[PDB]
Amino acid sequence: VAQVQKQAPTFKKTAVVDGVFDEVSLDKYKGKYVVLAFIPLAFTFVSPTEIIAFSEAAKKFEEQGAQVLFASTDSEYSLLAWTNIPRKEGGLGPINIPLLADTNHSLSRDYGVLIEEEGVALRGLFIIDPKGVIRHITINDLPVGRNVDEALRLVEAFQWTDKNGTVLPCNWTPGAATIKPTVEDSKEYFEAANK
Amino acid sequence: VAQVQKQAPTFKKTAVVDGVFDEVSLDKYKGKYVVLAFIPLAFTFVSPTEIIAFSEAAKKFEEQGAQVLFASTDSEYSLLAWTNIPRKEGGLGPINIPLLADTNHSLSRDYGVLIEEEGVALRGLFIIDPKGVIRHITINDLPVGRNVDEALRLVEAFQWTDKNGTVLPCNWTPGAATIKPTVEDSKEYFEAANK
Amino acid sequence: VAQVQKQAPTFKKTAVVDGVFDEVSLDKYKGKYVVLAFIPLAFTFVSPTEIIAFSEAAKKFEEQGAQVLFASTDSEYSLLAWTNIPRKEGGLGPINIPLLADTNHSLSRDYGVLIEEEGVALRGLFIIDPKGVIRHITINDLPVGRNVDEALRLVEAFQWTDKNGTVLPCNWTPGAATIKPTVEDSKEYFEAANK
Amino acid sequence: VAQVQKQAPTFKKTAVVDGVFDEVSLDKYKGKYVVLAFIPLAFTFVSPTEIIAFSEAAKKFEEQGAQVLFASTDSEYSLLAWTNIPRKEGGLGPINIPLLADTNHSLSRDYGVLIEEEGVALRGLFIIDPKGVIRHITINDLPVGRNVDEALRLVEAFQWTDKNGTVLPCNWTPGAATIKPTVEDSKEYFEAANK
Amino acid sequence: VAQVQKQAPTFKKTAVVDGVFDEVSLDKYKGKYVVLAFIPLAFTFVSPTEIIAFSEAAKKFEEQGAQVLFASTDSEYSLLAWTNIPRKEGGLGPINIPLLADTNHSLSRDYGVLIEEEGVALRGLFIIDPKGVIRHITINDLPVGRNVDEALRLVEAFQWTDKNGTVLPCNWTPGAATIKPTVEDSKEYFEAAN
Amino acid sequence: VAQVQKQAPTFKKTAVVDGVFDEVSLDKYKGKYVVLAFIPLAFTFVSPTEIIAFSEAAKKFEEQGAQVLFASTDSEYSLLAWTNIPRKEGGLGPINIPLLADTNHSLSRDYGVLIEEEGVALRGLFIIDPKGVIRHITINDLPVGRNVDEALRLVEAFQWTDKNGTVLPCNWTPGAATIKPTVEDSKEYFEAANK
Amino acid sequence: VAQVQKQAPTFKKTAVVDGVFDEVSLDKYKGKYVVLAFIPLAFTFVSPTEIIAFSEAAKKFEEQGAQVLFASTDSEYSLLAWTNIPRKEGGLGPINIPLLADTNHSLSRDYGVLIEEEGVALRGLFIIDPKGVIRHITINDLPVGRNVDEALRLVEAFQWTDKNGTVLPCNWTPGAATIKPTVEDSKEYFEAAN
Amino acid sequence: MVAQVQKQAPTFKKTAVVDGVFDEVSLDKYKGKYVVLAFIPLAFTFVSPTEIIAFSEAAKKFEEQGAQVLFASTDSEYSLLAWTNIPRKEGGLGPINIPLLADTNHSLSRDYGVLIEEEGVALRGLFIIDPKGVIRHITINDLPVGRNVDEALRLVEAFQWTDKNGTVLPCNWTPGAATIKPTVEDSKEYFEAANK
Amino acid sequence: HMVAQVQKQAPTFKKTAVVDGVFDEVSLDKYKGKYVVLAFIPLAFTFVSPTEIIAFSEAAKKFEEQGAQVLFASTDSEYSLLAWTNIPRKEGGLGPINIPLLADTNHSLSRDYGVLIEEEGVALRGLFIIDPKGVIRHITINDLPVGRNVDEALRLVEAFQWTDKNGTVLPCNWTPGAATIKPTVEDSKEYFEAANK
Amino acid sequence: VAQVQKQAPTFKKTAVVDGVFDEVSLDKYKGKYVVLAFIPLAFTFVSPTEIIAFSEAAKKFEEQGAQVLFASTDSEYSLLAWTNIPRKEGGLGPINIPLLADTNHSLSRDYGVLIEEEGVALRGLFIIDPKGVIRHITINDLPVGRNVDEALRLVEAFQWTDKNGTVLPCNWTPGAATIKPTVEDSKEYFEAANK
Repeated sequence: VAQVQKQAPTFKKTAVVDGVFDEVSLDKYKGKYVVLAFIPLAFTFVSPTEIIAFSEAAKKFEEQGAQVLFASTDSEYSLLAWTNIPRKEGGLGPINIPLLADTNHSLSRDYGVLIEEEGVALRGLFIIDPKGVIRHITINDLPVGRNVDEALRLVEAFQWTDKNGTVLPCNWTPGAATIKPTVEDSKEYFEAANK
Repeated sequence: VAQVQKQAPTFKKTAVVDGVFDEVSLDKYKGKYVVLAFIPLAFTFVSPTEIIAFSEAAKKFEEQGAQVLFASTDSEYSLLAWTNIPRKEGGLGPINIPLLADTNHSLSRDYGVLIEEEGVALRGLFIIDPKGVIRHITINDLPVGRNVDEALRLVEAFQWTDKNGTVLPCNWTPGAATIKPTVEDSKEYFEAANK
Repeated sequence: VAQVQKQAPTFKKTAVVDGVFDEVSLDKYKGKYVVLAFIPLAFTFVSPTEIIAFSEAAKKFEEQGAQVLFASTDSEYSLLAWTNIPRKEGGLGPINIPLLADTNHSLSRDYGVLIEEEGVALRGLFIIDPKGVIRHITINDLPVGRNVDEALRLVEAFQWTDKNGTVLPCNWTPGAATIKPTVEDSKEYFEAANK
Repeated sequence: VAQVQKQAPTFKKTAVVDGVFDEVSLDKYKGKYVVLAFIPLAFTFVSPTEIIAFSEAAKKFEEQGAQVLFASTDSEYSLLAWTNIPRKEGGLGPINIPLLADTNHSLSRDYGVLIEEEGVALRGLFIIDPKGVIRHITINDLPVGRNVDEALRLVEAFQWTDKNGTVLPCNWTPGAATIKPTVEDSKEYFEAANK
Repeated sequence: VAQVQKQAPTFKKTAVVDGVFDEVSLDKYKGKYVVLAFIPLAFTFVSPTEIIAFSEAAKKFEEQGAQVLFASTDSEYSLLAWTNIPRKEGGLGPINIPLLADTNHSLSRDYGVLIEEEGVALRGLFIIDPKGVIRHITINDLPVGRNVDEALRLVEAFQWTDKNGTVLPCNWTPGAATIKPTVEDSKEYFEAAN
Repeated sequence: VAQVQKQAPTFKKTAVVDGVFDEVSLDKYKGKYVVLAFIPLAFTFVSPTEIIAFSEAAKKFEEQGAQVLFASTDSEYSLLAWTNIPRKEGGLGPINIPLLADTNHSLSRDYGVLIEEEGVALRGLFIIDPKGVIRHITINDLPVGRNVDEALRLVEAFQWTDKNGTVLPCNWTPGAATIKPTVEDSKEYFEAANK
Repeated sequence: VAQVQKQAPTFKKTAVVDGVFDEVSLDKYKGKYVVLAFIPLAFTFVSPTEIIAFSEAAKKFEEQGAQVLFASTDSEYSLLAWTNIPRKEGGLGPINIPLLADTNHSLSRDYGVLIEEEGVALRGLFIIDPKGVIRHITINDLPVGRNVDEALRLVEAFQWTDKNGTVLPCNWTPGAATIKPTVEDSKEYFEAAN
Repeated sequence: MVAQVQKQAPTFKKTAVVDGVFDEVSLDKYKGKYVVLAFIPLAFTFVSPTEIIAFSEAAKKFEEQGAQVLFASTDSEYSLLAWTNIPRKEGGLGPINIPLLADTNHSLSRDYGVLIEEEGVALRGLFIIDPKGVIRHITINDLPVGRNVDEALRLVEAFQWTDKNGTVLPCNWTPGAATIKPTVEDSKEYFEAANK
Repeated sequence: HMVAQVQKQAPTFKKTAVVDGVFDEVSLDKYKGKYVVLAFIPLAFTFVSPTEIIAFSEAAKKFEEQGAQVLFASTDSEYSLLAWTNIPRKEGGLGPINIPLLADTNHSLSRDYGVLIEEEGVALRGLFIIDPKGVIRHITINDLPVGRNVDEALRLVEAFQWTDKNGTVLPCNWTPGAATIKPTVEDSKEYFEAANK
Repeated sequence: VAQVQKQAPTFKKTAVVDGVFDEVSLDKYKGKYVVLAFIPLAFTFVSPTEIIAFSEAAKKFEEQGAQVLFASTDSEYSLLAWTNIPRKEGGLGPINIPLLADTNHSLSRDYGVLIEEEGVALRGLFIIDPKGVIRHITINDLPVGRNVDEALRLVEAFQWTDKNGTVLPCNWTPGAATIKPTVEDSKEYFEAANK
């Protein structure tokens, strides 16, 4: 499966990019950070809200050197169709993020988010670094959408730790106190953090 | 093998509770959500902040029907000793959440967060409901603290969905619009939200 | 796998039936012939032309003790969506036949029509008798549609055969000749057919 | 283990080609679509209507660059013997199409049409293209014969789609409306087909 | 598979009996020795001569309490069809002995005579006793037909030793010298034969 | 084991060959037909008669190009000392046939005539052509002896076919009607054979 | 296979006993020591001497409560035959010890004396308890007969052992000094033997 | 598996007491000689002393027949040595003329097939092994009965004869007694001569 | 398969032993209610082993007083052991001895206690302290050329006796009368505040 | 595992060496005898007393050419933290011996002193020679500390036998008598040791 600290399972999927079919793979986005977010089913409820909120935030992630991909078990024909139904009617409308079509279930299987019985993916989201390792997993059960901002926090967070060697405290958003993870230089932080 | 919508690997761990040793285990919190967050290692850096920020926020979880257990591969003795070290010097000082000693690693193993070669757990956090099913999994690679508000949010979220049978869109917080997951009742939300 | 002369893999699948979801299964059509027809993809090209044709034909299968089921690897949400598109735009309109979501592949797999690497069923068509026995299989490669009248013809051929224990020459259509299948009795037919 | 989209099983069988024995293999009809049609038994009842029917249509099939091959698990001599009986009395008389002796059941086994229990092949028909890919399988249970016209229709179909790259709607015969298999271009078909 | 002194593989087989499909087992001829004879295939060359020969001798085998049975892997239709062609034409004409269709090859396999790759039996003849036990086996390659008389001899030979409990010299025929199979009594035979 | 049209199992066996011991193998007669004949036991009853019969017949076999060989599980010494015993007393007297000691049971076992529970070979007789190929098997249960004539027939029988590529009818002796194994030329036989 | 201190592999083997056939079996001599002795071949050279030497001593074993059996992969027939040949020739003429026909090789196999490749029995000999327990094994390569006297000695030794529960020194024979097998009692022996 | 006649005797390298001194012993220490390898159950017991002492008395006689007697038990070299250091009057061995092979780790005994596993001692197994390293004779006596020096001797001389002369020994053959020309024809020379 | 391990039941045996100049069967059972100090030596008739056996035999009364039985075991037969016994110490003999000698002729003791050099068929200098519940509380394994320590074995017996009885926990180097620790975080501090000025 | 007179399982483990972390391995002390002593837990009771004891003895272990290494299953951070706690308060204070962190349990597992169920090591201590061979193992159950003077006793002892090929009686200390391990020479010792 996909595991934090391990290489992200490799894939080439047909995807709806800018309203046309184009193959996508981690390579397509060297060496951006990749946010691969699975939804269970096109034409449903929680899912569109997520696709939308990430799409609306597509640029915020580009700013962070991140490319967010959405993955579904539906076909590209189904994903596409969904972008052709406007958002007022639960459609996705126009979308700035790729909808990857995981019709053969390999993505959802490899990413350990396939509910075999149902043949759909859990609300798994995966943050993958330019070295293609998985730095974060979020998996949600079906009824509750993930957090666009958390997703972003984490892209930012991991990008920081990658650039600075510094380690990031719980809730750190960029600008908050970061730690130096030696026993010595980490006093800087704890001394400063606790009045 | 701790996986969303399966039953949380069950357990019984010696833990540090209000400063003394105590057996902890899912059913010790019969009826409540539990937020089980592993941290790599006591006496480190991100981990204190996690424990603290979650300890400081204990009441808030407790107000949402959630109990929060933290966990490491350290013995309860190490953990207890960390508790006896002031936060100004990277200890935890007094805290309000149980610190489970996963000294034999079952807990980390069973939760799929154990870094075998390191013998510590990734920053895994699992929101386990009353019927004991895992409902959310966050796994952050080592260098990035997780985020208390999101753990809380998710708790509230699953609590909402468990209760109202309604589903909760991306970025939901109390009072944000919810959706009735049926083709014809969900239209309410979509018209209303225009997305 | 699904096999002629052998019992048809039973299923219980969720289906768009008359614009709402419904579980269909073989036994739901007690005493009826079911013709089960798989399709590669919703929102594509020959598939709808097949669904439409068979849907339009339904009554002619009704009069023949048969019930048509289409199935595909698509979710019932897609299928349903599909249904809500005008045929002019590649949709199926309203539709007189159930569409089985086989969103976990079980049905395509069990019927031996699943294309592993793709996740879609070949154009498989199974005529299953009221005894649950697969009396005929048709499988087309993807780019070529099936033949309503021949599905129909075959059902008739089997209804006829089951009821009369005569055997049906190449190309029989109701009212065409017929061979009582014994060395002594077939002469009857072979002598009328030649000279 | 003969599946649509895969390499029809190779074989080399003694056959009756024009009153004499002769090896035949897929390969003897390089370039031709082959339609390999199994019957259960020589000397029976619907079996000889299928051979006879296809034998009249040989010229028609030849004209579509198809070679028609019939197979059963009778010995070459039994098939030849069958050829030497006038059709008036259950016979085949002279025929135009080869009759493959599958005396050892390797063909019938290999094509998934052999009733192990009975040593006779089901009424399987395989349309194999010049690439040796199986394009369509018809399997009929014993008591109903196939349709010569549909073997033609589908030869003509797969030939068409190979040459033209347009996919073929349900019931398509040559001259019928085709579809250009892309989202944007299939609208051509859908607008015209739904006046 | 079938070995001498072991139980004969039992079977139920559609067969052409009296020109009409009958179901045929060893049971069918309880108490009868049976001569089960496998031929490669219908509409060929040695084979008709064999079944014809046997058909001809049927009553001679009946007289020795033996049922003759033929089997090939050809279907019953094919076998029946074979009976419909005159013998001058390589057909069988009427025959007095049943024709087991081993279309699924079980018989031929079970009996150790199936050429797996050809789907056809070697020329295997088997003499099976009432108790069910294979007592003789002949397997002829395809190119050479068997020996009716020889099968008769053997049926007669065991039909004897079954009842007279004595023992049949090489080339024995009804009325030739037998051997009392003990060290004491055999000396009779050996002395008289030399 | 050993089977008709499979190679004969090779061997070197010590044997009595005109009184002295001799190492005897299949290739000791390269180009000749071999008639391996298995008797149960030395100093028994049927078994000497067979040997004695085949001994006087050795002349005939040499003529039709055959080496006749006899074998038992009995030792070189038991066999040798069986031939020191005059035929008047259950012995063999001097003989022309090699007597093959299969003390270790490998001949009998390899030839499928070893009755394991008893350590004795059944009345097995294999005819092997010069290409090392079992042409004929006769296996006789113990109480009845074989047929020197029939052994001879079957040698003359196979020598012919080997030589003339014609196939011998039931009961064929030399200069009896023979057969051209073709659907055409075989008719010259069936005509001459029936009226 | 067979091992000292372990139960003797049992058997039912047809034998030549007083010139006729009988079944022989360890418990047929219940209460007797059984010296079972294997010889590679009938109509060879060392085997008869061993058989004769042992037959001639049959009486001597009888007196020590031991039954002597011989065996071989030859049939009861080859044996019987070998029995009908003057020793002059030889042997074995008439003998007083059963000859066991290990025609199927089971005995030899079980007793570990069977030369698989030959397959005859090595000159194994086994002295067996009235309790069915192997107490002695000698095995000789094919070219050297055994030693009847030694066999007798051994039978007597273990008859004594069993009876008395003292232990027998090297070369012991009936009458020879014996050992009491405890640290303290054995002194009297060693002291006396030097 | 184990030692069998006609089959090559399992090699061994074992520390042993030779002339009251530790030395390594192996079959090919006596390259050329027949080796008579004899197992005993236990140092300091009752039958064993005798057997060892016996073969040790007659060690020269075995040397004289191209043979080196070996004794082996599962005792250590120190037990065996210590045994040679208790006078025979008291239940001891030594001094002795034969080597005593310490099978401390049981490999010799289990290889020769004579180890009572539950007991960790060897059965009175004695092996006759030719200069080609082949087992020619096996004797296994249960514990309570000692073996026969003379029989061991006899059998050694028997196999020296046939190794050399190609003839075969009858039952009871002692050097000087009648051999047999091992052939159906030259055989009868012996059978006739042996009989009335 | 699985050897003796501290905090597991010492593998049971029943072994012929030399007990007071005569042969006797010995098991853990024979010592119901006693700590057993089971100690293996490689070989009767050697150099370090007798020193250890004599050392421990001299000390048996001191072990008996601590509620311990000492056993020795080797891979030698009971006949060599007894025979070793019957030799004076003056010449590397064991002399009369107060602790049983266990004959592990068939090696199961050695095997089960995982102290058996298989290539060699002798046991290592393994000493096992077994409590009355039958639990191995201590293992010492010395390589062959160094002998062990009666005092230590005795000390350890006393340590475990102490522990079982008192529920306190024993510092490095503790002998009866030395400071103990009560094994709780708050109560341990008693011991730590005292042992450090 | 790790057995006497076999090679000590090798390791590379992080260790607290004088306040800072360091990689420790056997071959870091090429030449020295290694006393590798496992403890069960940092922050407990017997364990410090042993480390503290061996720490004070450090120099006399080096004087005998040995290096003492302590190891537990705690992290480098626990160990060090313990080093920061004054000995008065249950801590370890400044120390002279390395503290190996066996967080992945491999060392413990390898030396066979890991109580799996607990994830802590028994008080195993190993004396490993400059050749890497374990010469002595002591394993104490948890409730009872080890003897520092005995550890030294035994470095010395082997340091002695290694150097001198003499052999050391029970309770040997430096300067006590020594046995020459040969039947003849040992007589000296025994003669000198008994009346």
